[PDB]
Amino acid sequence: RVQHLHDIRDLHRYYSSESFEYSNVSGKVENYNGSNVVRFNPKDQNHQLFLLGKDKEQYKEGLQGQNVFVVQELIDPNGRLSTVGGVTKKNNKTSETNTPLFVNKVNGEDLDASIDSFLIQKEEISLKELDFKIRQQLVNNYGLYKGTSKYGKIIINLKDENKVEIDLGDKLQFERMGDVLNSKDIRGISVTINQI
Amino acid sequence: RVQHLHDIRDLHRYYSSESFEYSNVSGKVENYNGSNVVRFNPKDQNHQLFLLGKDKEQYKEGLQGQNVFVVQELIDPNGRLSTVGGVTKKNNKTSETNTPLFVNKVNGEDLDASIDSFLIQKEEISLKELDFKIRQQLVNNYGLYKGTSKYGKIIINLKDENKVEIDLGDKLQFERMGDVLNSKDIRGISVTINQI
Repeated sequence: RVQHLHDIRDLHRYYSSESFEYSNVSGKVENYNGSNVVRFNPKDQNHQLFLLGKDKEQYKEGLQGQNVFVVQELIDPNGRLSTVGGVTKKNNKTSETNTPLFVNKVNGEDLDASIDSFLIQKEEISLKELDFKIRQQLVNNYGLYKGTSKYGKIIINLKDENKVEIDLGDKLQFERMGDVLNSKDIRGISVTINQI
Repeated sequence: RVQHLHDIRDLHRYYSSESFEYSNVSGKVENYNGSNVVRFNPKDQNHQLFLLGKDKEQYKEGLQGQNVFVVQELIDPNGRLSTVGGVTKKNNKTSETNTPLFVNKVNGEDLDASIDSFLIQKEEISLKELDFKIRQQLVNNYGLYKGTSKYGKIIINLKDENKVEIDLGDKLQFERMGDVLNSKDIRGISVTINQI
């Protein structure tokens, strides 16, 4: 599994790929080359979930019915779908939350700036899901990872106390995907895409 | 009075100049070169208020004790301070409203993006006052109108229905100063300075 997706077409592929959600998942912590994993099967496919970030310590005893946001890294030689983090807690509570999204496309001297909205539907959300769904919104609605759009940052205002900065030029660091944010605490998101 | 400040040091002068607020001001609408004005004196200085935007219709019957945000356009030979718009409602209730302020500073390939807040203290606020205090905040803490910082935009999300876009490259258009915003409906502000 590759951390660093260089090439604009690889980024587009990854952040365009379909993602999934699954509720009430359980699994003991097996290992896999030091990397903690958890094997489960929602229906018709074995998954193995890598716990690398804050989630590694957090779920040292395994998963007892949590929510899991799944993005496909690869299919290993046994047919297991490898995904990393995305583990929110054991009963995210359907909460309609529209948080302001600003997208600013800087092309040389031209600044194209628009207002928008980001839809969260749960009490808390993994940084993996924010990162993925935001970028998927940007790729789909704003031409991210097409043409000269690739570099830039996603800044998130968390309760006016912390800035969560995400670099657009590469895939989100794997060890950050364990992070979990309170949905109601997200005051807003401002994206800026620095066109080459 | 001059609409267009082209040089960076004029823009710095204007948006660094001290502003003033006055409550309970009344005054009949007079005439001055085809412009509708209202003359008043809070204490020691005659003022000459210009109603050029939406506020020209709104206050056709003069001011009956409204609030007025004052920025000094100039002192004419008679000692009268000329100011433009900035008129909000009477009994503008005091009310804290911190609204997310994002500032992103693009310098070629570098993006310097930070989270901030913007302080409003009323149910209503003129665009003149948003524009002014936002820019004064950018002047004071983000080096606006000093280095190469001049161009770029302010983006205000208004109830998710309208984007109010302001160009940092010039002084705000005089006709927009009469505009009024509902403080609680401002979802956030995203500034992007394009260091060029």
